[PDB]
Parts: sequence; C-alpha cells; structure tokens
Amino acid sequence: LKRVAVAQLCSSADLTKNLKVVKELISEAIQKKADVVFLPEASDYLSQNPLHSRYLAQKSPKFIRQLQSSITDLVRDNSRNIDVSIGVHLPPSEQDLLEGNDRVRNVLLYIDHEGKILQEYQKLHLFDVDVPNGPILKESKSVQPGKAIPDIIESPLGKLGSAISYDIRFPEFSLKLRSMGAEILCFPSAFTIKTGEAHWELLGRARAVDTQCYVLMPGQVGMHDLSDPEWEKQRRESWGHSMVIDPWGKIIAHADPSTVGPQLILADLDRELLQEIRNKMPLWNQRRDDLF
Amino acid sequence: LKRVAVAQLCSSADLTKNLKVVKELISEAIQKKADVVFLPEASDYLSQNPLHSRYLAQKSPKFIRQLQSSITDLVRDNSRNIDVSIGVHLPPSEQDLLEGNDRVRNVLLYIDHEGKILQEYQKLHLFDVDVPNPILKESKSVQPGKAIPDIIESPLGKLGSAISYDIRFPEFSLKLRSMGAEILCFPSAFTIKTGEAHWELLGRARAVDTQCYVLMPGQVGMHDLSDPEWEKQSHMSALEKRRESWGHSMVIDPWGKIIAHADPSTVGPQLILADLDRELLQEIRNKMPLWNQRRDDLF
Ligand SMILES: O=C(O)CNC(=O)[C@H](CS)NC(=O)CCC(=O)C(=O)O
Ligand SMILES: O=C(O)CNC(=O)[C@H](CS)NC(=O)CCC(=O)C(=O)O
Ligand SMILES: C[As](C)(=O)[O-]
Ligand SMILES: C[As](C)(=O)[O-]
Repeated sequence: LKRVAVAQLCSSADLTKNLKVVKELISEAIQKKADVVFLPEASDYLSQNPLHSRYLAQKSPKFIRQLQSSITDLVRDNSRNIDVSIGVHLPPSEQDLLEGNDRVRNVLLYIDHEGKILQEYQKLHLFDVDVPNGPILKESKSVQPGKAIPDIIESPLGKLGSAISYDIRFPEFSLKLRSMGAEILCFPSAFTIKTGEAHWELLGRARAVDTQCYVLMPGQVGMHDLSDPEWEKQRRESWGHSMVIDPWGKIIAHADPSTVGPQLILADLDRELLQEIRNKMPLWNQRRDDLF
Repeated sequence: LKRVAVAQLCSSADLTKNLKVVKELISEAIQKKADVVFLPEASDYLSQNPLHSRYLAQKSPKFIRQLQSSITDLVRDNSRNIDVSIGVHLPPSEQDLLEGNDRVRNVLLYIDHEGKILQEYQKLHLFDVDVPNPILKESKSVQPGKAIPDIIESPLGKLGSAISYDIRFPEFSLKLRSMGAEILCFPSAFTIKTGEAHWELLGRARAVDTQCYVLMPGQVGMHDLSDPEWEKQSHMSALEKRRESWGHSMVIDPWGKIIAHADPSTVGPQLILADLDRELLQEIRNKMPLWNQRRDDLF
C-alpha cells in the first residue's frame, strides 16, 4: 500500500495567493505521509478572458521556479520525499509567436522530490462547449492544443498516465494510456457546475472501470475570484467533489462538501487489488485489435 | 417522439415456453404503440453447460422461423408495424465444422415488420471472467464474431447493435457512433455481482461518451435450466444437474439520464417504454461537438 494525496483548491487571478495555498497543501501532504500529491488544472491562475490569460501566463515561469524551490525546501524540512503533479499555464514559445500562434499552453507538470520537472503534458482536447444551462466557453481562443501523447511516468505510486479535465471525455486516450502500461490515471480539472453535477463522478468511475486503473481526480471548487485591480485599470465556478477511485469503480476517497476552499484527501493504493481485478477480468487479452 | 419498447424477461431452457413469453411481449409492445421492441441476449434459451448449449442451438432456427411468422401475424392482426431486435443462438455452419469449430453463435437479430431478418450480429467480445464473490467461460460454448455490425436504418433512427460484454470495450461503442449511430442497444444476460457494480455505470457512460440514446434489455431472475429429455440422453444424476441475472432494464438519454427503468416489484416479464427525441440528441451534439474535436492525428 502506497499513499496518495489529492488536492482541492480555488484558484484566483492572483499567483502569489495561489502559490501560498499550493505550498501549504503540499506541506500538509508530506506530514500525512503521501508519496505523491495531485493538484488541479490551472492551479497557478484562472483568468477573466483570453487577454488576461496571456497577461498572467507571463508570470507562470516565475510561479514554477518558486514552486520547485519550495518542494526541495519542504522535502528537506520534513525529512521525507514527495513528488508533485500540478496543472499550470505556460506562455507561447519564441518559435510559437513567429509561427503566428500567440496562445498559452494548458500544462500538467510532474515534479520529483529533487524539484526536477519530469513531464510537461500539454492538454490535447480543448473545452469548446456551449454548456446546457451554463456558460459558452471556448478554450481554444486562449489555449493552444498539445502535440503528443504523454509518456507513462514511473511514479512512487506505480505507473502513471496523465490527462487534463476535458481529456476524460475521449475514452480512446485513457485506453491508450492503459495499453502503454498505466496503473494509475489522473484527471486534474477545472470542471464547470452543470457538466460536473451531470458527469464528473460518472466519467471518473467509468474510466476506472474501463481501464482497470486507480483514478485520481483533483478538482477546482466554488466561485473563483478573478479580481485583478491592476489589470482591470492599468465568470468561473467549479464543481469540486475531488475523489480517488479504485480499479473496480469504487470511490475510496472524496472531498468533504462542507469545508469551503482548500482541502486535502488521502487514499492508500493497493497493487495487489489492482492485479487481482485485471487477472479476474483480463480485458487487455480480450480486445479485438484485428477489428478496432 | 419515436416510441421504443425494452423487454425484460427470464429465459428457461425451454424454447417453446420462451417463445410464448416473447410473442406476448411483442403483442403488448404493438398495443402500446412502440415502433421497435428490444429483447435481451439469449431470449431463445439459456443452457446448463456448453454441451447443453450446442444441443439447444439446434432448436433455434425453428424458434426464429416461428417468431418471424408471429411478427407478421401480430402486425396483420393489429394493423400496425413493429420491428424486433432479439438475442438468440445459432448452430455452427458447415464451414465452422470443417475448421473444427463446433461452437454456437451468440447472435443479435434484427427482424422487420415483414418478418425479414436484416441483421445477424455475432457477439465480438465473449465473457471469460472470474466473477468476484462463479467462474464463467463463454468461449467454451461460443465462437467469437468476426464482423463489425452495420448501422441499421430503423423506424427510430440510426441503430448500432452490441451484446452485453461488448459494453466493456468503449472503442466498439465509439466506432458505432463514428459510423453514424444515434441509438445503441446492449441486450444482455448480466451477472448479479457485475450488474450490481457496473450495469448502470456502463450504460450511462456509453450514453455520455457517444451522445446516443442507450437501450438496455436485460435478463432477470433465477433461470430454470431443467431439460429432463436432454438430462436423460446425456445420463446426468441429480448432483450433476445455475444462472441468475441482474435485470434493471433501462433506457438512457444522450446526456446520461435514465428516462425509463424496469419496475423492481414485478417478477418475470415486463416491458418499459420511452419516447425518443432526435432534436434532444441533435442539440446535445451541437453544444458539445465531441466528434469534431477528437485527435485522430494521434489515436
Ligand atoms: O480556462 C483555463 O484557464 C483552463 N481551462 C479550463 O478551466 C477548462 C474550461 S475553458 N475546463 C475544462 O475543460 C473542464 C471540463 C468540463 O467541464 C467538461 O468536460 O464537462
Ligand atoms: O452462455 C450463454 O448462452 C451466453 N450468455 C450470457 O449471458 C453471456 C456470457 S455467459 N453474458 C455476458 O457476457 C454478460 C456480461 C456481464 O455480466 C459483465 O460484463 O460483467
Ligand atoms: C501492459 As497492460 C497489462 O496495461 O496491456
Ligand atoms: C436465423 As436463420 C436459421 O434464417 O440464419
């Protein structure tokens, strides 16, 4: 049994305020003896519009640098290792701008105990959706789509496949990650209210059952304060309900609905249980690759 | 508003008795103005073992011919059309036998108002599983299919067909949608343990993944598999001579909402109805155009 921490937070437009919350949650995860802590999509910031996102993304490389140092500081101060999986934004590359693409990158970072960035997964599927009884969102206006399938990470919990929010809606991605050797899948998200109440738990449980993997789901929660009285002169609401799901689709950890804002949930991952399930229903020996 | 009927029943090893139940359910569906009726996997029979299955599959063609005739009779007698989707077994062909394959075919039939068979879908993924808290191995008695089922232009809209365990392989449902499906059916004989766990989850998930209406006809109850004449012939003792099914038949919309569900407080056969709305399906697809956003450059 290995210990995982899944964080639930509420990003603002303020990167310093967010970093403080992120640092405390990681510190809390170390004390509760988790080997990896998982934090939601857009943990660095959420923005009012495409232009505000481009503005804040410029501050993101600094945010990341300070995060890396905080991890090494906390590892040393606590006398135990931890790895960090976190959703951030990134500015366009120098090539990207000359190439005529001035959009930010929605990225999931994996940072080991040495503060070393092991993976930068850029979101493949972008949220361009007219939410029924909800907002009209077009992620592709401010965000550039990723170019590659992310590698399996040999994590302290085991083999990890990573994805971001809307990626969860495309089963072929999760299936491919299992084919590559995933034992654990993560879906850090800033999930809307209306789709969240409809599909969050459903999709999380389905992907766990479909792939026979543990599924980790860090989610943003509540109404986001996008207030920026520096950018405004000189709406977003997230579902929360962060959870951990076993390879049989059972919820084994869930966020406390009462407590407002930042919280941490804990679960112990069992490799024997995972192997038992895959042995009893060997789906990966039963696919019809000849046809599909 | 196109009306579908989904049937829940409890198959025995007696094809004559099973046919009677099926005829009554189709008759009821016509009276209730259903345009298509969907019946479960193995509506012709369930068997005690792989040998029993092969013995019984020999009676299946006669079951099917009589069913075809009943359909045209009922259509005539009610002056109203209905199509029928029903799971049966079929014996192996001469070619199968020539190749050393004497296993039966687990087949989903689509039969039209004229008694004409438009599709025989042979199940692709066979249930070979250690059920947590009876070991089942479908491939001992059943040969896997080799074809992807065509989309059927049904009275309700474009139909994709699948059988039970097929539901666990999302790429199959995704393919049906890619080929133009608006409705998916998963006629089934699902175990209690896996039904409790995953029946509702997988039905709803497939609905949401594909943005299709999902139809879920299920076997229910403890099956009576006794066949004294076969038991005599194969020389079985009492000790030599179990199946129980989940039921919970349902109709799910493209957003994942259960809109029709079997009544738990009735034993044996029952019919559920739902009026399907193509406009709801189109609206959902327009607002979240998943099939315009897939990454086929990578998958
Ligand atoms: O805007 C940013 O900066 C980061 N991107 C997000 O927060 C996006 C929306 S634009 N959230 C999702 O895709 C969640 C998926 C979801 O809600 C569903 O699949 O139903
Ligand atoms: O023996 C026969 O005649 C065939 N009858 C069946 O009921 C078959 C295989 S034994 N059932 C399933 O595949 C149900 C799937 C299921 O229960 C799951 O996906 O967990
Ligand atoms: C390497 As595998 C058992 O996830 O197909
Ligand atoms: C259902 As038949 C015996 O006509 O193939």
